Amino acid sequence: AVSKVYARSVYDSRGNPTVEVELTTEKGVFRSIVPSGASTGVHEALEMRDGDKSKWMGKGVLHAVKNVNDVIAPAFVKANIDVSDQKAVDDFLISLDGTANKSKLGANAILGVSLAASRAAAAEKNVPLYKHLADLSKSKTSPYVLPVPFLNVLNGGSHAGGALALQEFMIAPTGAKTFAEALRIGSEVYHNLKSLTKKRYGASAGNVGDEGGVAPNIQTAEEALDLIVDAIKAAGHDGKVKIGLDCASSEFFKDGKYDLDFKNPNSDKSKWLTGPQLADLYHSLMKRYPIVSIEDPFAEDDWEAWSHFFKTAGIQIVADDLTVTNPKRIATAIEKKAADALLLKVNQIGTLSESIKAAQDSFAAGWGVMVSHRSGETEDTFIADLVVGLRTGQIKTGAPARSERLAKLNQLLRIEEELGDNAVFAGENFHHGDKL
Amino acid sequence: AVSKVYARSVYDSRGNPTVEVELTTEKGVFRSIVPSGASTGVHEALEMRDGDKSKWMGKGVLHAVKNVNDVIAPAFVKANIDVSDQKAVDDFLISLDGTANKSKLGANAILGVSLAASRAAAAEKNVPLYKHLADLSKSKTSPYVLPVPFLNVLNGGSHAGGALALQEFMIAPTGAKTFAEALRIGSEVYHNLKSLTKKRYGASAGNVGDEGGVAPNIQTAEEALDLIVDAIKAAGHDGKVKIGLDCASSEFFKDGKYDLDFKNPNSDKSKWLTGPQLADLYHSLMKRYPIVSIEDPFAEDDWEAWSHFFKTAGIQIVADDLTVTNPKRIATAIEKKAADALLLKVNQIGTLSESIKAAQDSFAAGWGVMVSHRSGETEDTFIADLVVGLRTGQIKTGAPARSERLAKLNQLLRIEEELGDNAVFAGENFHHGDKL
Ligand SMILES: [F-]
Ligand SMILES: [F-]
Ligand SMILES: [Mg+2]
Ligand SMILES: [Mg+2]
Repeated sequence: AVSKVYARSVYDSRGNPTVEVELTTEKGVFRSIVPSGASTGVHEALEMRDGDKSKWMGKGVLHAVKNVNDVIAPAFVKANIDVSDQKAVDDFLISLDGTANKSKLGANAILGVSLAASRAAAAEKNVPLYKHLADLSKSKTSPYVLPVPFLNVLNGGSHAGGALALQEFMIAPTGAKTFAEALRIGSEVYHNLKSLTKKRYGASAGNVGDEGGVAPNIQTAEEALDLIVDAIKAAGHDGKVKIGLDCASSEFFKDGKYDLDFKNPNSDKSKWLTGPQLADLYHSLMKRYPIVSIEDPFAEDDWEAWSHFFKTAGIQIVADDLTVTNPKRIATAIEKKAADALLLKVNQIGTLSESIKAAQDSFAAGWGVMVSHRSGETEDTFIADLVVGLRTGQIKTGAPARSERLAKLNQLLRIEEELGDNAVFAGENFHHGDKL
Repeated sequence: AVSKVYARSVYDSRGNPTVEVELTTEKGVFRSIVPSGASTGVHEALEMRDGDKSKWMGKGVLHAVKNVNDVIAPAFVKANIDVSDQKAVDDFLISLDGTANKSKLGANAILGVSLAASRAAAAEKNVPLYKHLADLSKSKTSPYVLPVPFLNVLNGGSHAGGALALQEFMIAPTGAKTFAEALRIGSEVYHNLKSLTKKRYGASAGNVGDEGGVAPNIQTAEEALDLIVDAIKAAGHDGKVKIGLDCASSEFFKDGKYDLDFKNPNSDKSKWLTGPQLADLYHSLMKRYPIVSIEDPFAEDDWEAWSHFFKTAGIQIVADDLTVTNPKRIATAIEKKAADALLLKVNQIGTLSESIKAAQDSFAAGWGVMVSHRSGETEDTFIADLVVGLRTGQIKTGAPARSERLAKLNQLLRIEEELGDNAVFAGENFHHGDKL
């Protein structure tokens, strides 16, 4: 029995405030802190800021805290809802809000009672969260699939100050044979990288980005892709490590052309490329590099470039800004075949239930699902248990640097070690981990 | 009753492995992850690496894990030691090691059973850790003193790739009237800073350092001090925020002269300054800036420059590398009056007990005590409770960025909120917080 829903403000990996919700049942205090991304696409549920320029650069969340303390809080103690009933929690919460983009109470306000309540059911069925999440989503359990961590080693978009356009160059130790091994390879590739970067580029090029990546002032893709290769060789893990891209293309989408130097700035549109020309750029890149995943190649609504691109892909296409963890918009991408992967962001939709629902819909259509963090993360380790919970096999939780990142990976070590023989690493089957 | 001491390897804020110890009593599993610094002075207890170039760049800690699992582990279940008995735990642990710099079992191996056992006593006396720590150290309790967080906003030493020599430029919101307020000011000064830096210096100068600080390629001190001022004005908190320095002078200590460009490199010794000349440098700096704390002005053994400097100080002098959290060496600094502040690093000495002892000895001599983190931190939030526990009033836990930092600050918000009227912020009495 839920006795007291409370919320307080706390800090996120980037120093901005966010919402922490403490749920108290007869079994203890369950907590959950809320992520915050900042690159984001249009169709994402709404995170409500204070807008008060005089406090926390007006990014405060004083209100959203209030939505929880004086509004949601009381309704709930009293609604005497059964926390095992994720759907019933979410549902009360959606209705409370009565809006479609959680703009009434603000998604930051809700996500939080959601997650928190999932931990309180866990404590109650007396099982680890991963198992809870396993139940909620009706996912196999024999083995659990520890995922290939897609580690963002060099950052170049909203994520870091530098001239680099594509936003994320991720390494994937899919060749590894256990989670602890993959994590060991990546750290290695990672460390090698810090060095080739501080060498070719300058002591300063070794400074990180928002997701703990290196932020060399590279310009073109090739230059950074070549940089990852070199450290992949340096490290001695050649063939065991694959690359992944996050073009975050919504961002240099203009006048119907994509600007690779959305910062030149006397950028020659004589250069701005059309959908089909970027289509060739990427093929060029794809044949020359151990590239297996490409996230948001085209902008959040350029459906034509996706479907076209997608048909001759031969690799995993991930929808971030195109589908914003919305069944609504997923439906469109399936129908239109804009892709085959769903980057899942809990805070993009606001409730546990709608997200689990985002994943089912994706799985029934043959898509894979990479569970993600945000540029602005907290010490909360929930994605760790949800990635295992959903049995997808791919998680984007950043570089092996900056602890709002490691807290997730360190959590994954603990699950693996815990499960024993009852867990298998997706490995080369990252893509179809669910039903593996 | 202690039933099973286990250890596993996990990752630190910088991606290197470290030791995680799980202690299990009849009340649950207590955990603790071990910090790791990397700048460090000579006289620090020993952190034992694997030395195996082929795994984790040979920074693995496969052994140290083994010291705990097959050696310390068994002795302990059986020694049936009363975890309320910190001293008895530590003591068994020291003796097990039989060495003076914990070089036999490695300090990373021990710290860990120590901390972990302190959390298991807490769970057992049925009180929050801060209160436990309060007991262990016989410290007042009516009010508790939340400390002024010394936030490292611009980094320039081992901590970050750039030309800057002094290692840390810290802001201190000592004017604030509560912990949550100080934390709010600093975030503000901080954010303002990210901007003046990306402006004057370049998108790249906005990338952080090891402690989440900004790493502009500044050269001189003045330039960076002026940069903090500007954001202090920008932010609108003028007079409410003080500056703190970490010269980390052991590092550019050479031929008996200090090299401000320990990277020039055709550095003119015609420039290398003697103890008394740096003495003037700092006065220059001190009269021109809201400087209240200076950590390691002189190298770890240049006792003469400390005592000399110290006499005309008029401000707080902090011993990091000079005293390496060692009563032994503190004794020397008191006698010799090399200072009046003790940067306390639990991992520098290896046991909870010797650290608490480091603090008493410091307090009895009139010194203050700033509790510190390390360049390589974890999601563990123990320093948070020890800073409150010892009632010192000053903590160095990094910038409001990168969650291995925020996990401590976010923890401090929770204590304040928790204690109610039973807590007071050291404020302007940072220095003598203990007996306030
Ligand atoms: F993303
Ligand atoms: F330090
Ligand atoms: Mg993305
Ligand atoms: Mg220091």
